[PDB]
Amino acid sequence: QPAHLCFRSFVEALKVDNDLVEINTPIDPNLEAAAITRRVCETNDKAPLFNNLIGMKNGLFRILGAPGSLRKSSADRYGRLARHLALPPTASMREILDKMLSASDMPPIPPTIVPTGPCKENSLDDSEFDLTELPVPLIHKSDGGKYIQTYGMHIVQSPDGTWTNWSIARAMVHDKNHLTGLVIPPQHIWQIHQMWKKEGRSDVPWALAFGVPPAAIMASSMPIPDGVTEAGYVGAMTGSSLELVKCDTNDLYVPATSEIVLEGTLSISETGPEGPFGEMHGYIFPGDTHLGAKYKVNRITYRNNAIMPMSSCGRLTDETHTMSGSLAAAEIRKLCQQNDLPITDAFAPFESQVTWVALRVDTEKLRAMKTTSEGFRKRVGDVVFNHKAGYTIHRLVLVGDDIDVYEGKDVLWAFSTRCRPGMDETLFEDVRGFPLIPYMGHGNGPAHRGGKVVSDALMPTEYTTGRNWEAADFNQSYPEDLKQKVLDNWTKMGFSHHHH
Amino acid sequence: QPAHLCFRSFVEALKVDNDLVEINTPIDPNLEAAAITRRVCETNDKAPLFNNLIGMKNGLFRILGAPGSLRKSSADRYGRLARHLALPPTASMREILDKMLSASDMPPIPPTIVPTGPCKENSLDDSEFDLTELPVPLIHKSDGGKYIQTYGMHIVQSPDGTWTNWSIARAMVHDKNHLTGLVIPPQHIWQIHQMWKKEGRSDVPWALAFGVPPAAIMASSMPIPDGVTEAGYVGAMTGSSLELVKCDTNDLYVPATSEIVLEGTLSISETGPEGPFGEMHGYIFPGDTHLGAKYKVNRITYRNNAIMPMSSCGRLTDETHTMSGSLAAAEIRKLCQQNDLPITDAFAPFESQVTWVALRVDTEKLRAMKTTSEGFRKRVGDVVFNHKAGYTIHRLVLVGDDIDVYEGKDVLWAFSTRCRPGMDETLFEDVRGFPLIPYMGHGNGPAHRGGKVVSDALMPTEYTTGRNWEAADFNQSYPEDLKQKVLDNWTKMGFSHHHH
Ligand SMILES: Cc1cc2c3c(c1C)C(C)(C)C[C@@H](O)N3c1c(nc(O)[nH]c1=O)N2C[C@H](O)[C@H](O)[C@H](O)COP(=O)(O)O
Ligand SMILES: Cc1cc2c3c(c1C)C(C)(C)C[C@@H](O)N3c1c(nc(O)[nH]c1=O)N2C[C@H](O)[C@H](O)[C@H](O)COP(=O)(O)O
Ligand SMILES: O=C(O)c1cc2ccccc2[nH]1
Ligand SMILES: O=C(O)c1cc2ccccc2[nH]1
Ligand SMILES: O=C(O)c1cc2ccccc2[nH]1
Ligand SMILES: O=C(O)c1cc2ccccc2[nH]1
Ligand SMILES: [K+]
Ligand SMILES: [K+]
Ligand SMILES: [K+]
Ligand SMILES: [K+]
Ligand SMILES: [Mn+2]
Ligand SMILES: [Mn+2]
Repeated sequence: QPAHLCFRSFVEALKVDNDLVEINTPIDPNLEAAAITRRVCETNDKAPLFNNLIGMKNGLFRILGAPGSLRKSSADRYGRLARHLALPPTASMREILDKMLSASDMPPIPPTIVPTGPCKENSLDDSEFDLTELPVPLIHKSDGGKYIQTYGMHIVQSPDGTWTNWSIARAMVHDKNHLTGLVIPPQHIWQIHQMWKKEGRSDVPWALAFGVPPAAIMASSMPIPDGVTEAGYVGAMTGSSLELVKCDTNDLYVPATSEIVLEGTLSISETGPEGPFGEMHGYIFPGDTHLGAKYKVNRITYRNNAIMPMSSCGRLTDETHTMSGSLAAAEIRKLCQQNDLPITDAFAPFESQVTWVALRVDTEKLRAMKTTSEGFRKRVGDVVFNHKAGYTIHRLVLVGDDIDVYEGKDVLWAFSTRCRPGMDETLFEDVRGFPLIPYMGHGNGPAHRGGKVVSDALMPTEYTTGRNWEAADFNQSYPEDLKQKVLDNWTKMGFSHHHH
Repeated sequence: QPAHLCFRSFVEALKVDNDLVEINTPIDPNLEAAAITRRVCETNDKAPLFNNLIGMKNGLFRILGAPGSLRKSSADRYGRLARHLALPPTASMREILDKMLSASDMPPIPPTIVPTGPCKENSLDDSEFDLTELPVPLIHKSDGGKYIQTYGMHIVQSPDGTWTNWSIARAMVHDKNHLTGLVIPPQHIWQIHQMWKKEGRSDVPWALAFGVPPAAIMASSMPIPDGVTEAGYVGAMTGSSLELVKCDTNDLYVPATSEIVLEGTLSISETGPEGPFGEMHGYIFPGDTHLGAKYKVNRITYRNNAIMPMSSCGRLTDETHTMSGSLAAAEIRKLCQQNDLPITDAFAPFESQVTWVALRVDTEKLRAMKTTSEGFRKRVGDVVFNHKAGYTIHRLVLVGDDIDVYEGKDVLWAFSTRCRPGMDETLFEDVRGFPLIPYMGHGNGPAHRGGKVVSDALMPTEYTTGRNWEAADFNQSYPEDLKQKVLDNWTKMGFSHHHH
């Protein structure tokens, strides 16, 4: 089964790429697995596969850390992401994002129901498992629980059956048969939860599948539109209908090759302690005391020799940055284009802790609009910051065609030299804010509102007659024939490989 | 003569450090020398010494490019700067800046007049030189002239004789015996020029010395206070009185070992075309048509086999960033401390194109002030943006004690996650602005006023009870004994030198 369609095959692919370290000696899920993984993420090292996890019993479980993190080399920097999607390991960010957007104007390919799959190789009922007895990791030393759920997909369906959402949202063990987790607006798990709470008749049927098809975990991390069933979007993107099996205790469907499946309910009435957690922006606030949603687990099914993927998230660079940030940027690019805004590219610079998105403007089209910075800033901000795809993003940086938004150095150069603080910016105080950013939830103002800005790093003539500068760099301030001579004589003169 | 006190010795020191490439084949001053130098600066390669410059006659001149640029290795990244100052090549930025500030509370050591020096080995009078006939570089293809002056020091003295200023300001060849250059407020060359213009009796006696003592070119690049003679500050910093010789045609004094000396006058009445020039922020605006100050050259003296240093400035990283940015930051640190502000460190992040300064706060002292963000931001901005040392800086970022301001990644992390746009900032529109920044001089607003901001990246409890987070990183989210175990077993498990 191909790597992008089967997590077990994906692990093999990383091994074959020389992008995996198999640790076969005992490793403690209390901090040690996550510490190794954190070190991997901070240094762009190989993904760790913990085959011998202290507390693993009867097949539950091994851990794969850093499933979507960066490789050291520039040439295959995003190779782990490419392996989620059947792309060459040398794929660029543009190509990865374009793959993730490709299904947006294709007919969905709905999933195929099959009678069984590897996820049914083992089962534990309501009398046979205890979630406190599994080797669930403590990921950061001040975390408020053991975060079993950092890289599985929650499966919930609208009461009317018409929309089945797949998404990543964190969750930790509360007791032997419950989790608590984040379920917050405007996220689709929250939107669907609210539909069940308004109906008021029952708890939400739920499943959480770990080690799902890599192409599915990518879509689970992306803000595809309201009402769109991720399974059919992944089908269209991949050209293949995903094979799903029914849950044993409810009528939801899970990927046939899921490593581990939890089946149960997301309560419409109960809460319990959740967090704190070392989060995507790089912080934990020890002792924060929040209430979260509460999930009841009724059944576990799993593959022989099941593998749990884990994101040891925090400071750069991990799945929260590579997947949640980039995929939000991708959706923002499309949103802007669908609102007739002349945006070619979008990326959330890692340097911004994926709190900014840089928007590359087609300045030929901008000139034909005969508009101004103030007007255009407002239009862009209104589109993005009033939409769910803009939720996590607090600063939009508008740049002209010379800037490669996938290159953070160039975004920072343009921002720092082309956007006059105050005058070239528009603040947005009456939009939803992202409380996880420290300056929001732990800051001076409302946790849930405002704190957003459009920063215009377009220069004035980019609105009118065209770019009126050349860069003072090697590329732009010397003619072609001189540049090539300098390069050709570089090592001869006594100065100092692409793959590496 | 030691490297920090003699430019010729400094060149030898770079050779001995394996930090020099001697090019002995012909190189064109029309773009080629500068293109090589630009490539060096963009890649942190060895400094180029052009020993065979097309158009060099009768000893004028060789070129040293990239005299104050970065080395590739982390361990001796700032080694070329350290060689300006008798510091070990492994010196940190903090140590370099502390050396440059050390003379601020020492008695000056005035210079020593000697009867002759190497700068008198050759001379050309008013009938023997033509500045258009020298191998003056064209540094960027759209420059409005050949910029002879990118790394020499202008010498001007107050009418009353009490203050002799040394500073870098650019200048280009206007004709056989004149230069034009930037002379702009609030710079000390401008302040002194204004004193002569108010007296109204004569043009300003002037000299321009190239290849001066490295410790002197450092001070020439730093905004030491009004009225302070750089020569005596350099004397105090180095512990040695600098040896100066009198000019032949005026009563100014130049360093005895200067490579090349121009003697003449800076007009109090005349101007001529100046620029455009590929500038520190990374841009040139071809055809800009500005008038600049006009200098008349009456005499040239020079060393046998004279070497002209050259800065091929523009995009990262060159002397404008390493010296002008960092040295402004240093002065800002001191200014803040002298205004009883609890600042420990200051640095202009290269990522900001040295338009930001990050200010590290002693948050114990901040807490004892019992103040608020709004108040403290205003106080810091008022001190810095109303002073000459703040001229070139448009954004101040306040950070707490956990941030190393010499590490741009960490400044960017703190800015992006701890400063809420708008609410945690104060804009300053009624302060002098730096017109060279594109968003100022080529932007939407007044070229010379405003566009400044204090961005407070202190978190709320940093004002009150203390930091209330831990970072979600390897360093902070795992105990010491676990971290050391992970490091000790890193290569054993199968994961991947300080000098490299
Ligand atoms: C890739 C990735 C994404 C997310 C998360 C993580 C990873 C690895 C955690 C490590 C578990 C950390 C956690 O903070 N986390 C997370 C989360 N969204 C939430 O509502 N709640 C969460 O706790 N997203 C983001 C969401 O996955 C996306 O916003 C997605 O768009 C949602 O899907 P949908 O609502 O659009 O269907
Ligand atoms: C290191 C360095 C500094 C400067 C410059 C360069 C280098 C290499 C050029 C490559 C020549 C580019 C040019 O834009 N340039 C420059 C300049 N200051 C100006 O007024 N005008 C200039 O044209 N400074 C900055 C000044 O040297 C400092 O601001 C110093 O503080 C001034 O001395 P003072 O007025 O404080 O005595
Ligand atoms: O736990 C975290 O890092 C985190 C929570 C969250 C909520 C929404 C979007 C992205 C998210 N990331
Ligand atoms: O409701 C609030 O006051 C609040 C929510 C929240 C979520 C994450 C971090 C900090 C937060 N503060
Ligand atoms: O030419 C340039 O890069 C430049 C001009 C200038 C004026 C003042 C301060 C720094 C400066 N740099
Ligand atoms: O006076 C002005 O309009 C102006 C001055 C200046 C200096 C450098 C760059 C652009 C500029 N514009
Ligand atoms: K999703
Ligand atoms: K702008
Ligand atoms: K100076
Ligand atoms: K703040
Ligand atoms: Mn969805
Ligand atoms: Mn001065």
